[PDB]
Amino acid sequence: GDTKEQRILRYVQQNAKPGDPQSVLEAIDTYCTQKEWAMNVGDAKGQIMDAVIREYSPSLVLELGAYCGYSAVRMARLLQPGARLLTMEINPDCAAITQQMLNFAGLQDKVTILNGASQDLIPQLKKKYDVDTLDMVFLDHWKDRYLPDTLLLEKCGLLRKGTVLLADNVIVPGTPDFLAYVRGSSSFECTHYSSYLEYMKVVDGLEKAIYQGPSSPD
Ligand SMILES: Nc1ncnc2c1ncn2[C@@H]1O[C@H](CSCC[C@H](N)C(=O)O)[C@@H](O)[C@H]1O
Ligand SMILES: [K+]
Repeated sequence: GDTKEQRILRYVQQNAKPGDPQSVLEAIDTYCTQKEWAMNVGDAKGQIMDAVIREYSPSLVLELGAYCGYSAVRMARLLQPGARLLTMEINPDCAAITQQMLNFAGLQDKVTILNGASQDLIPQLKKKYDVDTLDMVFLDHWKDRYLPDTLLLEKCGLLRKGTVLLADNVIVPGTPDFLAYVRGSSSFECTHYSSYLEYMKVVDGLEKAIYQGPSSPD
């Protein structure tokens, strides 16, 4: 049958208002709530995401995992003129839906969808995409890659003192190794935010981990 993804875009195109990102977000959440797709209702985590963007005003954000574009719309709508969101998405069909979602929102010029695996694309950011360092990273892709890709971002020199990592679903289904690393490391200052998931009626969470610069070479 029809994929969740194509149905979410259909619902937006039929119910939301073009060039009104808030209406796009609300339509996605309304539809996903009706379908009882707990991991696709974004308003609770969105409150936390919005507060991060508003506080830190990042000029260059990297997102890992786009899906249908909800979080890309959520973040891009709060970015300044001339700021940039890069979003990495391994599934071309999801990249395609995300692109269409952004076009409907009117936010396509602020976002570049990078089609590929994070582990393959991250080492290309410096030279192929002319990145210095990222201001913010939103981790929302394959859970077992949160820690490896954080280490990869570090090694490739893409983090600076002050870079804000924000990781979703750190409790459900969980990213315990990622949490133990950033919480235990002097290179990250961490804050935890509770975020409810409907139907499962569980308190998931997001972790904010602000990079402090590398550990001493000695
Ligand atoms: N290694 C990887 N690199 C890039 N994208 C990946 C990946 N592993 C999984 N993904 C993608 O990560 C996504 C997770 S769902 C992302 C949800 C989205 N951030 C939102 O808030 O709506 C899926 O679309 C999946 O295809
Ligand atoms: K720490």
